[PDB]
Amino acid sequence: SLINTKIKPFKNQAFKNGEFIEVTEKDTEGRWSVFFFYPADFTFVCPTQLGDVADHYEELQKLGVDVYSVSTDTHFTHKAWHSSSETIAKIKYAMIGDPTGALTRNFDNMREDEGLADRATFVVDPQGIIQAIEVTAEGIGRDASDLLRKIKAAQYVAAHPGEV
Amino acid sequence: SLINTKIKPFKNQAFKNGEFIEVTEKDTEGRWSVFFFYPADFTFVCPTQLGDVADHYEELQKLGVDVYSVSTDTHFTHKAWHSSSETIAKIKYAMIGDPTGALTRNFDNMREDEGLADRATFVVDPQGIIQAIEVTAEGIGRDASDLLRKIKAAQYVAAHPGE
Amino acid sequence: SLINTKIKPFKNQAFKNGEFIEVTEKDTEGRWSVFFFYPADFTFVCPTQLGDVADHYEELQKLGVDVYSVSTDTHFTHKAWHSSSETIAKIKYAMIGDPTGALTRNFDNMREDEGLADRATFVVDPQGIIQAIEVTAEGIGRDASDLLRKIKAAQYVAAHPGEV
Amino acid sequence: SLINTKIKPFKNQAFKNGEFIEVTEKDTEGRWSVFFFYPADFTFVCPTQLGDVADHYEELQKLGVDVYSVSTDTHFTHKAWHSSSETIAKIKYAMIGDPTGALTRNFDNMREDEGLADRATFVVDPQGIIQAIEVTAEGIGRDASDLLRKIKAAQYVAAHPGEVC
Amino acid sequence: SLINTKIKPFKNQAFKNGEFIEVTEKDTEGRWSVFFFYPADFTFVCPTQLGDVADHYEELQKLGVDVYSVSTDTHFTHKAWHSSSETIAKIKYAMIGDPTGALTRNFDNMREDEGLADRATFVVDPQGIIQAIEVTAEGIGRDASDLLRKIKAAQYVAAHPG
Ligand SMILES: [Cl-]
Ligand SMILES: [Cl-]
Ligand SMILES: [Cl-]
Ligand SMILES: [Cl-]
Ligand SMILES: [Cl-]
Ligand SMILES: [K+]
Ligand SMILES: [K+]
Ligand SMILES: [K+]
Ligand code: NA
Repeated sequence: SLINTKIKPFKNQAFKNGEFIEVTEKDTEGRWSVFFFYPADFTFVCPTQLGDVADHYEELQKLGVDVYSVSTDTHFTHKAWHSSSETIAKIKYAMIGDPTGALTRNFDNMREDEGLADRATFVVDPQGIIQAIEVTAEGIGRDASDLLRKIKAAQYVAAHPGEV
Repeated sequence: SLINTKIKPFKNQAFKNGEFIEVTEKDTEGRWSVFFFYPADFTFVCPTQLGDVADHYEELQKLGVDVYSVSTDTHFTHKAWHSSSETIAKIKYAMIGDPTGALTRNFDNMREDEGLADRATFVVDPQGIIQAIEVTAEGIGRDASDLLRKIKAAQYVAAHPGE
Repeated sequence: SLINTKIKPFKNQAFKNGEFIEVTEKDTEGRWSVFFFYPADFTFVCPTQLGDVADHYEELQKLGVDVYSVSTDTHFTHKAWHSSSETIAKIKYAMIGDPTGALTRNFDNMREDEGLADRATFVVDPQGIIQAIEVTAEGIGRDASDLLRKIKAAQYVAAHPGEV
Repeated sequence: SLINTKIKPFKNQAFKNGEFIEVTEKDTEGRWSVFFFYPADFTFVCPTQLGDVADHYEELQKLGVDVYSVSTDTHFTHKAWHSSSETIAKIKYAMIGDPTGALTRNFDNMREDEGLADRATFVVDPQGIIQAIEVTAEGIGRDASDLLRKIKAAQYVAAHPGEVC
Repeated sequence: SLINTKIKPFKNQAFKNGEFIEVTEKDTEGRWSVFFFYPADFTFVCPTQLGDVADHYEELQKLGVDVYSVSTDTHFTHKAWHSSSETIAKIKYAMIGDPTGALTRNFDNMREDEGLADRATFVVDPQGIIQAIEVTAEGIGRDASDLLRKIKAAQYVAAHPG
């Protein structure tokens, strides 16, 4: 896996709370980040995983954690999904579009025969180092509460080296 | 250009008139086909170009011509766009999703730095041979009635070799 | 296709209005240009296509658009054709000869088995960028009216970034 | 990642309930499997993690799930750790030795500059397909109850595909 | 040079006395052939050399010699040049069009940076063997009577070894 490696440079458009923005690796420097990949917009399972992160987003932000969801759809499509779905409408974090697949390939997370990212979550520290990875097949679900736990533990170890 | 070359094999998912189907090169064999590429769903310009073609679709179907629109979006996204845009809702031809880019690259039509297809139309005859190509940059616009003229001309020449 | 790519340097002889001239990419810099390729002089279909563009040439010039017709014949052959055909005699734009096939290959438009150019039209903006392309098989025909519409729309969006 | 790929063949010695045994991919066929990698025996953090899985092992076995822990130590070393640590002593699942690192590298899970496996857990279905992956850095810890939840969810979607809530 | 080598196969359209024909290597087999290359139709200098050859054409025909002029112009252009120029109009042999340059390149006679053949004449015997080569720069002429000299000689040595 990519554990304990540094994230690679990237530049992507995103939809975030009603506007289009550009995100690059420079935006992650000095911050905690979650990169939350999923296969496709306008599908039936993904929203509740994304929705579960949205439910925890206020707490994450208090911990100084930025959240970026990523699929190979465009930011135009994310904006439409956000208007049309009430689960997605509660997302206030950045929804990155990755239609070249470059961000997804940076995280070695592309299904090449489908052109879609796998269901993978990466926790990245202020120095750009991947501290946790979770990947699941369809239907197995990613629990945002267990994600919060890992982030708090990763922040703890960073602040107090030499104990778990 | 790809003019007078044979189209390449492909297999894609599509949204067509309320259902999801698979489209391959074998469905084009023995028919006239239009492959109408565009950059992205849920943008502002593309729909009236696609809608133009939809207006002419009954006539095209009378001439034995199938229409396939293509972008690197998914068929899921095409279905959503079709339910949200009054213009896209008119479309009764297949909307192919090409998220791997393979179909777009077959037609040498990928903007690689963007992962989107360029605005290109290809007219393909029942033997798979590309008989007309049109490509435009943003803002310039494709005229569906010029497309029909070219299709009719292509069919005439097919039916009156040497003239 | 070559859409949104920059034209390549070239140097060719041309017949224009009784004179032999040299055309290079420098003549296209800062101008709109139409490169109108065709297979062969002294054939029977091509004159109509070329004559139709000639009919629009006054207006194209008014709009700051130069026209170059191109085949793999020589500029000598173009001069003769201009004397013999009254449709070709209408032509006041440059008729480029491309016997090395180099200009035709710059535009990826050679039928290599015949040594003749395919029936292709390229619109090139003042920065040398290809903004529109049309290629047709024998007998289908290019409509100069649609060409004129396309040039006007390309000029419009150059002048009004974002809009139509 | 390796998600949705088939596990590669392997053959390794292991210590399990007072015996040395051989384990290969054939032993995993037709069963749910958990491959629990950790860096090194006779260290201080690892055993609480192995112990947590040990606590949940009876429940895992009633779900038809086999557990294999893996480090690049030998099976001899596992046997000795099992005699010396009261925490490791409660392990009843197989402790696989991977001194060549081949089982670790099959799962793309080697820290090459240390020759130790990273802290990764893989859930493998009865067809050999990897259905869940978790990897953590030191100190972050792996929650065996969250593992059990994922295993039940994977069993559920296997039994009832395309079902949607 | 290509002397004493066998010509390569080719397939070209030509204009010959009011009509269009295909010429291939097969049409030279069993016959003597002259391939007369020139740079371009509808220029000033070339017609006299082609004319010079035209004058001697019935004589050649009675020696068993087929004539083929070649430029990288098309046969459409050759037809047109025929109507336009009195000189060219008196040609009765085949004017081959070589727009792909392949026939020219078979005889290694392409000026690559112009896409035009050089001024070269090749004599080919019934077995396809090149027996005489002449190449001249612009302005220096190619005199047809010297070509008849060379051909008659070439035929002598063929029927009378040594
Ligand atoms: Cl990974
Ligand atoms: Cl093309
Ligand atoms: Cl092109
Ligand atoms: Cl992995
Ligand atoms: Cl030679
Ligand atoms: K895409
Ligand atoms: K030529
Ligand atoms: K070791
Ligand atoms: Na994959």
